[PDB]
Amino acid sequence: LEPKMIELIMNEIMDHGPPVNWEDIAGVEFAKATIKEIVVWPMLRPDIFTGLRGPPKGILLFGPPGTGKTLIGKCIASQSGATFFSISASSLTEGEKMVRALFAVARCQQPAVIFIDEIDSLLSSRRIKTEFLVQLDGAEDRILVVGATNRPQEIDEAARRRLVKRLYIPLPEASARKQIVINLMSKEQCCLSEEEIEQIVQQSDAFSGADMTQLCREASLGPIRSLQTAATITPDQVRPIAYIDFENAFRTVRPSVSPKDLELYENWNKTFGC
Amino acid sequence: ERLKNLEPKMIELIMNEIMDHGPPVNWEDIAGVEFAKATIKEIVVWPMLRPDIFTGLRGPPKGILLFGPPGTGKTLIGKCIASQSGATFFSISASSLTSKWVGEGEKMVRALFAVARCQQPAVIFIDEIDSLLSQESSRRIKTEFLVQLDGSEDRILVVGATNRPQEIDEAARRRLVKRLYIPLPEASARKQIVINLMSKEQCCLSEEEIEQIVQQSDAFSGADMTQLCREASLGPIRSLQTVRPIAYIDFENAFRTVRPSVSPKDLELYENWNKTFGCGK
Ligand SMILES: Nc1ncnc2c1ncn2[C@@H]1O[C@H](COP(=O)(O)OP(=O)(O)O)[C@@H](O)[C@H]1O
Ligand SMILES: Nc1ncnc2c1ncn2[C@@H]1O[C@H](COP(=O)(O)OP(=O)(O)O)[C@@H](O)[C@H]1O
Repeated sequence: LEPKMIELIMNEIMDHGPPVNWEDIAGVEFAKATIKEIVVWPMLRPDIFTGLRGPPKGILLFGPPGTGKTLIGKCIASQSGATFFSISASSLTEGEKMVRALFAVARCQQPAVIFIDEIDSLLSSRRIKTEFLVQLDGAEDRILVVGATNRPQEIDEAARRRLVKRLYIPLPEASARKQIVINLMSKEQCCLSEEEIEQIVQQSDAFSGADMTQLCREASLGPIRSLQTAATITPDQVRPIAYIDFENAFRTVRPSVSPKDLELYENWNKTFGC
Repeated sequence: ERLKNLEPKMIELIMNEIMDHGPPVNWEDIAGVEFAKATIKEIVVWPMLRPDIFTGLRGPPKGILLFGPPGTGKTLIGKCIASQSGATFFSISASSLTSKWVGEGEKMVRALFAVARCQQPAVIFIDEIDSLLSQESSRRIKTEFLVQLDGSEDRILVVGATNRPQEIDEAARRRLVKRLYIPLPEASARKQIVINLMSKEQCCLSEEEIEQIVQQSDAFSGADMTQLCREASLGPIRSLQTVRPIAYIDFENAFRTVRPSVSPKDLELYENWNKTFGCGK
């Protein structure tokens, strides 16, 4: 066990940031209900959820980017009283030692949630995948592996033997997009009407959760970015966020909003998903 | 493009693990530290937002130092600066810049700044920066960091954080002239943390029970206060035998978990350093 690798994992891979609550996650009502029931409760009380009825050792969250997979991973950790380790699969590419160290550290910090983003690149190098399967199969340890992917088609039958529950985390529905605007705007000075909120919701069809969050952030900076020179005005004097700030924000975010393959995800979800 | 001579993997490591992709942080998410918040809005955030107006020497500083004991909100502040300035946020511990291999630490520092340049405006947050700016590889990575910090189409802000501001070398100190003391939460800030965190839960605390929680958490950090609420939130399910709201007993039990990790800090050292070298409030 190299102390420099241990340091790297403790400093950069282990999460030390704010906790995440269920209410921070908009939509995905089914995923949240299922995770609470089959993952978090058994993680909190393995003395009652014995079995068989214990938590899975591995799950898969899948869907397009920015739908809340990492958020859900962090929430699993927070709500189960666990430590959270987050790493992208490519950062493992020494790789074998990194994987081993990652599980060793997690074992010392139990219960632990290990979140691996783009896990498809790990499960398809051969040597890294082998050591990872060694580690997950071995995992008595209170470790949950949460894999995330935008490419579930690259998660094969052998990988599905390890990631035994798989949940589709889709783009937010209208109700979820509304949820996000209201939640983020409640933290700001904002003067939107209910009609204007509905318009924002209608105009953000196909936006991800991350796009909705960047929309709101851009909208929040609109007032300051709209002041013309004449510096008298101090922060407390600036006007509230208004519909125009959102219309302007749409012009920033919409060009980064990707247009399509929900088919692939829905197909896979019907086949292998909860 | 400006990245064609860096190794693809070093780029992707910085892009994946060092660059933050997490939720935004708002000023209201940070309890207490009124002086630091007001100051930072004025001399950092507004200039970063309106560099058409805040030109030349009215621009933001190239670097600032946050100091105090662990868990007081330094990283939270760094991320809030980025959020509120419309900037990308990169966070790294100083030890993660170092390597056993000759020339590799310097390479990582150079890569970090090159990726930040591509993603500008950018905030680069460096934890335990005293280690980086200490007092041959240590000498060399320090020198390289200062080259990057010294080297203006650039819209990069370095935010260093330390529990040991006395150990930053004098020369390096001149690069971070703005130094803000981020202390342990005072009683009103502890209360605010409890209220904010319990507003997201099912909770039945009386006003008196809250005041009792605040009295009993003297000397707790913001992180301690957060761990306290987290442990209290899990009390109801942990009290079931083979769900009720959070109550005062869950906090009393939570105190027995958190308190063993809370120990007295050298607050005189921070206060004295803030008086002599810092912004003074
Ligand atoms: N369902 C959601 N509800 C609220 N916010 C979300 C949701 N999904 C994404 N976000 C916002 O976007 C950010 C990025 O989401 P993340 O969980 O990293 O997405 P993924 O891992 O699915 O790509 C989050 O930290 C959050 O601010
Ligand atoms: N001033 C504060 N207000 C609210 N929460 C805080 C504060 N300080 C710390 N916390 C909580 O503790 C966590 C860790 O704090 P962090 O900002 O990493 O501290 P530091 O960098 O000072 O060690 C934060 O993500 C937050 O949940």
